[PDB]
Amino acid sequence: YRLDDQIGFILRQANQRYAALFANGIGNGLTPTQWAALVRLGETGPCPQNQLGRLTAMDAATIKGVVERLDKRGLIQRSADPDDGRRLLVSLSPAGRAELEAGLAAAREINRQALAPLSLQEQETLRGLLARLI
Amino acid sequence: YRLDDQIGFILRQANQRYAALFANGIGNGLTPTQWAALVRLGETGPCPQNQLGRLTAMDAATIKGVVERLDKRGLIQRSADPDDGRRLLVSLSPAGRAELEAGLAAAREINRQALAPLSLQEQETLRGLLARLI
Repeated sequence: YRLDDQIGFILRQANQRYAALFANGIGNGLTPTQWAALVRLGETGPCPQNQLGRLTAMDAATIKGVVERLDKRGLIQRSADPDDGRRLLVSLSPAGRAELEAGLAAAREINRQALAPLSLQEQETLRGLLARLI
Repeated sequence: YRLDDQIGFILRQANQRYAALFANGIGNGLTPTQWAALVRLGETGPCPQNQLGRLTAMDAATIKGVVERLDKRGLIQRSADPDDGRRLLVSLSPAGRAELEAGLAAAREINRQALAPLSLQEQETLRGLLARLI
């Protein structure tokens, strides 16, 4: 039992390295999860907050605060669920849409650097193996 | 640009799953990093707190944090660095050494469950591929 063979320690370190490349590379001052929620709201259009959470592996409490921090920046809009007036839908602002487009190149670059230690073949193997551990 | 393809999203989810298996499986109420620090002090013996951090990918404030919580549970002992009396060394308690032993089985089991979706050869491939993304 050595620590450096434990897959949890390894996962954390890969996670920490990614966090470092992302903070260095993204250019818009957003966190990884802030970006994930922004990206996802661009895919979905108007979406319940907790559902947005469940599509980005985020808690109600976690997504709550990501969306609020995204709000403080003017990047989201809220509006009544048309099928349930007790309910809110979260959507990308025009500025939040422009932020997404302005961030694509850098997010692509952060992702390419994360995988850089690996050949394009190896990247595919890793993504497949790691997808099964999600 | 689909989110589910981004290695950052994938890493976070693999990490959250590991966290869930670990909380379910450890049996002694320690976090992954608390456990990592504990395991590492078993390997190193008396060791400076900041060096302990640099051996477990934890910065000064982070390593400070888990050592204090480890101390609250009676699992560590502090003593003066014999080559530098300004300095402290951190070491396992008898109780902390017992905790490590009592925890080995479950940490092994958490680790095997984490990797369970993969064949024993696929694990080796993944461990190798991931090592290089650390």
